[PDB]
Amino acid sequence: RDESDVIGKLNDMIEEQPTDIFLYVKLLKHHVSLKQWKQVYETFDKLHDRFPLMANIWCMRLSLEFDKELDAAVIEPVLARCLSKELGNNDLSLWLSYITYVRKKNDIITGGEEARNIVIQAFQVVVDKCAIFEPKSIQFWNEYLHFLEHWKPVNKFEEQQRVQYIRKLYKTLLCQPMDCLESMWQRYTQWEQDVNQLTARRHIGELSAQYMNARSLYQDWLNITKGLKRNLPITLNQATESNLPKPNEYDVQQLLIWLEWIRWESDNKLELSDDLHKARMTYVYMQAAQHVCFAPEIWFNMANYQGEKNTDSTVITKYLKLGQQCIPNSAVLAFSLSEQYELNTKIPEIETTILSCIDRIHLDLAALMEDDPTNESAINQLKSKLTYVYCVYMNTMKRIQGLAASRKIFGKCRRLKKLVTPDIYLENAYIEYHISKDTKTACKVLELGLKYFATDGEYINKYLDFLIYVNEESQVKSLFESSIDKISDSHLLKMIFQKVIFFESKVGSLNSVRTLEKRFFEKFPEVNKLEEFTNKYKVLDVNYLQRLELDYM
Amino acid sequence: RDESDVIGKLNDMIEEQPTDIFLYVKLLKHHVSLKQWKQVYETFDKLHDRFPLMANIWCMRLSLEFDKELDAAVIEPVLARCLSKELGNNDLSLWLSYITYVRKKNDIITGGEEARNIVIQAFQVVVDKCAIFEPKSIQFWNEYLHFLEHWKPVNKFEEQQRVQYIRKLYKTLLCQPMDCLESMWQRYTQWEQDVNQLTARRHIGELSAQYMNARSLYQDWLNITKGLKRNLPITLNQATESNLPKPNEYDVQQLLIWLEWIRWESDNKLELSDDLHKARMTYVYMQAAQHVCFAPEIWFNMANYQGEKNTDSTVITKYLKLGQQCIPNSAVLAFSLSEQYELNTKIPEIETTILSCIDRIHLDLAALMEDDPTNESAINQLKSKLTYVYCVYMNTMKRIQGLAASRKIFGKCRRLKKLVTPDIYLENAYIEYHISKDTKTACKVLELGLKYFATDGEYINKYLDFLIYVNEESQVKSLFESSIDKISDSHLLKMIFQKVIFFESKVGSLNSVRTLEKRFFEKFPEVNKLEEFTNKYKVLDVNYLQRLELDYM
Repeated sequence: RDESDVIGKLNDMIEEQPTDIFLYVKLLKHHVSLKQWKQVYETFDKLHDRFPLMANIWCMRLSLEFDKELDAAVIEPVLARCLSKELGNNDLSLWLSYITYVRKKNDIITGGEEARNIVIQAFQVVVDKCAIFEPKSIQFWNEYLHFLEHWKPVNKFEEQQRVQYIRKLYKTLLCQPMDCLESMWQRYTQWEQDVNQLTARRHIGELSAQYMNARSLYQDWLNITKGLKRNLPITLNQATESNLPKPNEYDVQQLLIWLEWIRWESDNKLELSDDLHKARMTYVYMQAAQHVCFAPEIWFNMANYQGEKNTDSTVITKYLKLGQQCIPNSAVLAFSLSEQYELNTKIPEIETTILSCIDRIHLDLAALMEDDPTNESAINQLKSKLTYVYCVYMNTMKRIQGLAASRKIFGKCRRLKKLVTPDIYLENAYIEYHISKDTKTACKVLELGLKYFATDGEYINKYLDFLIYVNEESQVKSLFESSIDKISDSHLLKMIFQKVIFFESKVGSLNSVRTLEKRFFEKFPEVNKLEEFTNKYKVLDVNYLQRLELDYM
Repeated sequence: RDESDVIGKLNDMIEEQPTDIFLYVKLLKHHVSLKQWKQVYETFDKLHDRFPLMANIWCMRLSLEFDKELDAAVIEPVLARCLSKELGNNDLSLWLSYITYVRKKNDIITGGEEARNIVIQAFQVVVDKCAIFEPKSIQFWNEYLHFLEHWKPVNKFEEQQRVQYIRKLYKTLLCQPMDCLESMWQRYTQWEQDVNQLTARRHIGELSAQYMNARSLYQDWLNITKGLKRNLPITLNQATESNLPKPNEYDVQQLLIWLEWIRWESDNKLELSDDLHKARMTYVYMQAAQHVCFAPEIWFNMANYQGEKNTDSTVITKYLKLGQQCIPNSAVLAFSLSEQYELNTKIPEIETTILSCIDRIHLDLAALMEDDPTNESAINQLKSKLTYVYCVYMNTMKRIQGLAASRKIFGKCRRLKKLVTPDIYLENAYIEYHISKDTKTACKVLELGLKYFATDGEYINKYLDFLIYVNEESQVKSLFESSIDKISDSHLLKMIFQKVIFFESKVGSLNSVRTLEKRFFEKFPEVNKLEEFTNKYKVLDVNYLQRLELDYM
């Protein structure tokens, strides 16, 4: 409960959903309008720490600085961070901002020789790292050709150097699948018959084939990439609630396109070297991790792809962790991280990363129960998710630290009462039963779960399976007899009667079997007697009476 | 190896397939042509003992006698047997033969008073037991009306008695669904306005409604009964290989019609009394048991229907046993009989009836393996059937007589080598494991089965399930590692890799899990990594990662 201090309410919301980028954007517009730059930079740093590879966000910080000469004391540290070697962003909009700053900082008119070379070095690094990969790159290539073309060769060396860069620019670009291809080739052909009428024919002719290939490959990309959307805002003011993903959200259709683009590249149709193919794949993965950033599959496929190639036992962990920063409630990434930590003997990290996911889910569940308390289905899914992760967590700690640890974990779930689901009880009975094949402790856990779930046909079903599985004959019939009028909707109830009857027939009585059948034909008239008799005599789950004798059934 | 004595070869074939009626027919035509009547009667008695309720066969014996005056010393004992109270046939062709003999034996011209009454008593017993039930009965009714109509009333009593029988005949027949309805009603209306013009109107009018009902009910019967076939031969010479079923054979389409006719009658649409409804149902059941005599379902439904109604703990056993005489290799009837014997404390009968089925299957299997040795699929089904019945037999004797008995039974299957199937081994390991939850004895049974089935993906699959189920961690991986190149066609192999990986992940190693995965991605490229990761983390058979997090999968 704050008063009427916007900054306080904003940070509270951010704290609740630290992955909701629009919330930071709002807090940033607010600090910017009040000119409180220390907080603006503090707010951005919070974003960068969590979303290091979201190039669009870095574009927002740089653009904010450009709009107000160019102070290098502020801009270079930022460029150094976002273009660093370990957390290196590789996005055309960010590179275009990079080039823009290099150009403004190295005046070609007033700096001559060294200047042109620095700028040209800039363009070439954008070329080698990104432009030969991104097919929607015409703005970049155009800007670089025009720069080289606009160069006034002073002396004879510069003159020879210019024609070289220009021919290097063309040969590089015209070989990859791109959107400027048809047009860049008209300018290349006119240009070769301009620099030398003798050599045109064989220069134009030495590319020719690779250019047709590039053009057809670009067509396939166009087909695959059909409705691909890339509209993340690159400026603070252009950010809206709509062009930024809400926590955990991603358009599955968009995800499928990224995965297909990546699948089309995994093939190395351009026949690049090992290192260039890897760089091309990496560029596309990073493009996807940026646009469907909340899709666990993209981070999972990326981390494994990176770690595949070469050694460095840290690589897979690195990308899974970036992914978890984006989706902290992701069980896929928590379990993946868990495997890597265990693989690298970072045992403490195993429990810590699992608890992290568990705590984030607990926050989602409490928020969902208070915010839309009537949404019974979403509340039930979340309870299930929470329970599931406690299950894997319990099984994992039993295996890694022993019975006493799994017991404490089960205790915490027992105290959450009906916040959790039946599964944690069933999974705990199995852990208890397998210590020495004793039934006492386990049966008590399941009896205790009955206090909360006796009305749950699904719990009763699996509880019966555990009893059969542990072979506690008398209990099987007891639980059933006692659950018959408690179980929700037939389907499971029909299926359970069959489970019990079959078991009791394997363990005689016949009188038991017979009455259990009487009530069965009472609760479910219209059930074919012979068909049910045939089910009762299954061996290893195969209804042989039907298969070998009552074929028409 | 006989010489050239037909009687010897014939009896050998009969002995091999005692349910093949045409074989007896051939042996009967042969004894009849050589006039060896002692053997003819011996041959028929063999048939009657096995097929007591096959009315058509009794018709064959009677017809054979009629064709040659009428010797009562021979005919009445036969009529007494087939129309007896316990094994009573109720079929129009047999009743028509009965009436024919009563008529020939009680001359109405030369015997007057008592004669007519005896004959009329005959017709009425056919009427009460069969004709008010069988809708294809016009020949019968016609013969009885014509008899009464042809009666020359001598005095005034006979005159009044005649009009009474005739009106009783009409009121009985015109109320049931039959094929003579439309026509019998034209003769009834003309007849009432013939015996009394004053009373016609109200007699004709008191039936009227019931007659329309009967006519519409007959139409439904016609619809249900569409292609129903009833062509069993009623005479020796009319019998062919085609109008008599071959061992175990029945047209499933015919069976479905009988069951539907019976289902249409189970309703009591005619609103008959308890006793009359039961007699109507019984008549139709017996008609079915005669025409699809090798359908286990007809005997099974009949025995239970009969035993339902009233007490007499012997009724269900009675009909199941007739059914087993028709289909001795039927496991459905052997198991059904087994339950009744146990229910009635006839414990010895349990094992005897099961061994009976087992021995008959052994005879079928040996005959199938020698007679068409290339039919691998039919040989494999029969081996499976044999094994299945040994399985139920073993489980039943363990339960009824103990571990030593089930052990002897398993020993007999172990000595049949590859005549049996993997199932008997798996079912025996479970019996062994559940004595005291020890693994030693059971594991040895399965290792021994590996000597015959290591190449059987289905055995390996279930063997792995038993190991997981018994939690023998090291063996699970051993068996798998050792079965990978032995298992037939993927499908099961893919499924098994997943089974093992999941188990090993529940029981750590990660290194084990990891390599087991390496080989898995080697043997099955194109398997989605994330999807497989998601399977590895299932809890209680539910892929929660997919369900709660990777929904689009």
